[PDB]
Amino acid sequence: GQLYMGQQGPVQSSRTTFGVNPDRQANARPVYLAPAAPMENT
Amino acid sequence: PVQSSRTTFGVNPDRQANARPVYLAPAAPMENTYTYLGSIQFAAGRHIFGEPASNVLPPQNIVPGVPTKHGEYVTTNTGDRLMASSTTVTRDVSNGRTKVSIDIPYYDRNAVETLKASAIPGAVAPVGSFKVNVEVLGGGVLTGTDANAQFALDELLSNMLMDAARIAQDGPKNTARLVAASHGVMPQA
Amino acid sequence: GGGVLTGTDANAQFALDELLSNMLMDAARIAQDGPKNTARLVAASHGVMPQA
Amino acid sequence: SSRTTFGVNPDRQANARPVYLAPAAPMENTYTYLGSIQFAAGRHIFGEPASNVLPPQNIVPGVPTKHGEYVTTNTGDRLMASSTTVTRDVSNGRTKVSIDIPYYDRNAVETLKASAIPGAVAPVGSFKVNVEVLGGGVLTGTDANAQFALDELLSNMLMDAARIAQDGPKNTARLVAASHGVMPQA
Amino acid sequence: SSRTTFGVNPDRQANARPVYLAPAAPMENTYTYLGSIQFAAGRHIFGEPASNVLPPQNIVPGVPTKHGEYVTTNTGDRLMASSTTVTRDVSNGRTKVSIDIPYYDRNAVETLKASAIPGAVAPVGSFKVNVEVLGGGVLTGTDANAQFALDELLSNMLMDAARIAQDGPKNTARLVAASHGVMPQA
Amino acid sequence: YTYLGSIQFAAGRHIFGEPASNVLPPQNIVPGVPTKHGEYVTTNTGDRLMASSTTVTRDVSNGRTKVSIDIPYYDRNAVETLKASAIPGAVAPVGSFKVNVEVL
Amino acid sequence: GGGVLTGTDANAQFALDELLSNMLMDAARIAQDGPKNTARLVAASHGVMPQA
Amino acid sequence: GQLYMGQQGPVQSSRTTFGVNPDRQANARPVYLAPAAPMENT
Repeated sequence: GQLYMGQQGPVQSSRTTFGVNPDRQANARPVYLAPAAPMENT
Repeated sequence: PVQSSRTTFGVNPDRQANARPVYLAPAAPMENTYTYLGSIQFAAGRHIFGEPASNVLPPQNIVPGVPTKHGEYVTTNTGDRLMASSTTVTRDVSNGRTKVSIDIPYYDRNAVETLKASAIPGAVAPVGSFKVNVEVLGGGVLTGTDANAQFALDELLSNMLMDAARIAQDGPKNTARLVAASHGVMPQA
Repeated sequence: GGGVLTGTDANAQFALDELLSNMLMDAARIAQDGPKNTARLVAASHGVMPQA
Repeated sequence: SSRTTFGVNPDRQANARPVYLAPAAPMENTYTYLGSIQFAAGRHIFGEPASNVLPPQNIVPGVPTKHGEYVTTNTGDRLMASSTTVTRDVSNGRTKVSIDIPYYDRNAVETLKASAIPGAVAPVGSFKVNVEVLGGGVLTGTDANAQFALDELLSNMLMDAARIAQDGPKNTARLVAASHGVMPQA
Repeated sequence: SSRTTFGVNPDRQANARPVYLAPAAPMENTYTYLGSIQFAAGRHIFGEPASNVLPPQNIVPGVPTKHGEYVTTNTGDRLMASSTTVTRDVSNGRTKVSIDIPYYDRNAVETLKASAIPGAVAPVGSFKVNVEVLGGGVLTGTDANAQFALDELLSNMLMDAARIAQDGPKNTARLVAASHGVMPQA
Repeated sequence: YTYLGSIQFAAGRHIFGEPASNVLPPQNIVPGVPTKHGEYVTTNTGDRLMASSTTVTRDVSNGRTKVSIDIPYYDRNAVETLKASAIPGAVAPVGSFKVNVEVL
Repeated sequence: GGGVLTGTDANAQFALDELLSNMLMDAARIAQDGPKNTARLVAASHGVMPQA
Repeated sequence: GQLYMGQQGPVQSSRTTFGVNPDRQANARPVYLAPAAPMENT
């Protein structure tokens, strides 16, 4: 890619996937279910 | 052939065409969500979020006075060792159905904080996003309905919107209600 | 609200809950935002944002 | 066709029985001990987990799976986030749990700390522990209640096997870098 | 040749460490439970061991071995003596303990008893449980004391793995004749 | 099963097995797991009988719930000839009786 | 109730009659078994037996 | 099949259909038909 100045000398900029953990947690979470639905506004 | 039927008085109605142009906001306010993000200091779990440019999102592709069936407001998110990333509010108005969607990205807090603590100059791209959709099916207005009446229908759908959002977020903040949802359980009560 | 990250603490999932609910509120406000003098929801054909 | 049998009847029951799958994996023993030694033994440095109990990664409630994983993230000073994994396989009456935890080079980590220089380090290797239960081959006569009894029988053999594996004085070498086994005299 | 290293040094310590070998194998948990159910579940009937602690069969004190076996004899009414075996393998930093106990056809056994006829019966099958510790790959810096610490770390992971394997209500199926795993809701 | 105890597990040349429990445990029903089909089963044993399972099946789907009960029976002539002759053979079931119940 | 065996006595067919009727009673009891606090028959989608 | 010990010596277990009469009686039995149907419970 593009070129910039690092302390070693002119150095090429680089884009890597190193060090990014995209692992996800399974959707296994019980959620609250309301005992009634309030439609007061409408 | 003699056939049986179930009768009520009336006639199948005459529906009005969906030819009514509607108002389009000149900017999208996101004050509630961004004040809360300031509250949690833009971090939760190993999701880290970006600071916006504005709490109110300007339009990106909406010329004024130009009819548009699809439009986007967008503001840029910046942060320490974060690659700038856009948060987006999308509005689709067509055929009597209006739909607003909000998409905000998040980054890997583990990567960001490892970079910060190690004083590494890398910038991190977003790992994912969270989205919220809202939809109003306002087609099929009856022919008799005039303009003033349609105003009333506007506010009626507005209040149904408010009720739907309240019913969605309803519940104690002590218990799980939205993210990583698997199934719903009504309390013993 | 799917796809939370692996290190998301059980406690932090509540914070994420509230974040999503605030996005909900903002979305409904953006949906109905506008003067009540002018058409905004039903029989919608297209959007027209005003010049001034 | 119905047949009278003389002698042993070896008819086995088909391995078609759903089994309970824990909603999370507790790793309390190992992580409390890791806290005990301050996450460092010799040149091995370990990361701090996000939780002592690991949530499911690819398991959904109510959906049968034959392979499932619980996972958390170890973070650390001058360390790159590395996941700790607990894998469970259930198939054909054989159920197997494996645990994998990674480690890092303490010399690199403390050399960076002491040099005050921007580097960070990735894992160097891992330690793994497997546990396996061969529960296939249940005979025809066995009903559900009896199968529960067999469940507990196997779990007790599991406990015996783990104790026999870790058995021995802590004065003396017993697991890592093992070459061969030797029994003492008297 | 001596070299200065930048970054991670992955040199591993050769797996050339003798490990303690128990003079006998305690199987107390499984045999007490077998006494609890009177050595019979469903159509599976088990034999009574000679001892709860199994003596070595092919292990001699002071002689290094990479494979060793403890064994006792199950005897029973109308049953042919059948050995119960506990096998331990130590090689290349990997140590593995396996337990094998045989069972018999209860229908044949009780049909003989009830018929008062001379027959006796041999085993029909067995149940097996394996436990495995992959302790190879110790880094260069690790000294003996640190290796003891790693010994205990692995043993704690062993305990965690056995608990995660047997985890669950005894109301419900969890090991034998397993088809797949299912997680409950809420 | 109380009635089977009444007739002493025999009628005609049908002979039945004694159950393990009057109440049948579940065989393939994990708790908290939605199941559209499930089975309770207990084992039947008897003198010179090959152990055989009696089964209660429940199917819940699309608003229709259906319970079926299946109990097996053996050839009393074979069983009693073996008993009287002191032969150690065990007999497999010759047939079964079934009762279905259904709610739409 | 088909397929009775050949040596089934005329008298024993009555005993079989009563056996089947008792299976009937057990089947209906298993069909409606459950607390009346909770849903059990109509609009049924699936079964969920409780943990405790 | 499997092997066991009989008084003759070690003997192979065997499973045979010998001595099992599965003949069935025809469904030719008139049954009682109630003169009315009581729906009292419902």
